[PDB]
Amino acid sequence: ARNPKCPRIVKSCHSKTLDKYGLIKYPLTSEKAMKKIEEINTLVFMCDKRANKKNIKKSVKNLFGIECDKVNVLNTLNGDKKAYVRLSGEHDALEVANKIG
RNA sequence: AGCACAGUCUUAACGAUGGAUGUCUUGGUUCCUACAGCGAUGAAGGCCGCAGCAAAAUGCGAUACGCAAUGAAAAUUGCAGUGACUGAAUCAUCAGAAUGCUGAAUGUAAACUACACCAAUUCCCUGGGAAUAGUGGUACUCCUACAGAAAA
Ligand SMILES: [Mg+2]
Ligand SMILES: [Mg+2]
Ligand SMILES: [Mg+2]
Ligand SMILES: [Mg+2]
Ligand SMILES: [Mg+2]
Ligand SMILES: [Mg+2]
Ligand SMILES: [Mg+2]
Ligand SMILES: [Mg+2]
Ligand SMILES: [Mg+2]
Repeated sequence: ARNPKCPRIVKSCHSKTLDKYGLIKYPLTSEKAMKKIEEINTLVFMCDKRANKKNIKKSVKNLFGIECDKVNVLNTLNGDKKAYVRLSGEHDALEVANKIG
């Protein structure tokens, strides 16, 4: 195995990878997204292209205290991802929507 | 209220169409003078992004029409905003910090954001306390050391 006298390259700056901010941008408030809130218990978010399904689940949980059981994804033509997030039964989508806007 | 035949051709006066002429020039062209390469510490070129409202060109790189520092030094604007009674609003300089995916492109591939193996990795206080599937390495040829094994 390698036993260098010293590493070739050493970084010392703050991390450059995407964290929870920059991985979720903002909720989408179109007239199709407002309908999902009441009769489907679903919220819609716009996300960075490089996000996974698991990434979005974790980031939404850490940002808004949201428990979810299903995420669906689609890449749009403006360079963004759209996420349809089903909220678990204990959560009511209306109160979560009111808590943030 | 009345009087000129119509067409065709000629000449004056006033207009239409068109963009010559004259004047202008932050642009070309030639000559003279000085200096001179960049790259595995990742170049030239290509793609993708960045502004409160933002298409092109110009400028920048997840700190993204700009940060820090140094010299000047009150304004900058379409609206909204931001600034002193001078590290602040703006201009210049530019040495610190930062610098996406690629490309000789170098783990294996490529009208794929496809697939491997090895080491888990990165922070904060001063041995604790946290976070994260995230980070780095692995082409070919060659030189100097070294390591053991093999033949003789
Ligand atoms: Mg699909
Ligand atoms: Mg006649
Ligand atoms: Mg040379
Ligand atoms: Mg590029
Ligand atoms: Mg000072
Ligand atoms: Mg100053
Ligand atoms: Mg490769
Ligand atoms: Mg194929
Ligand atoms: Mg060869």
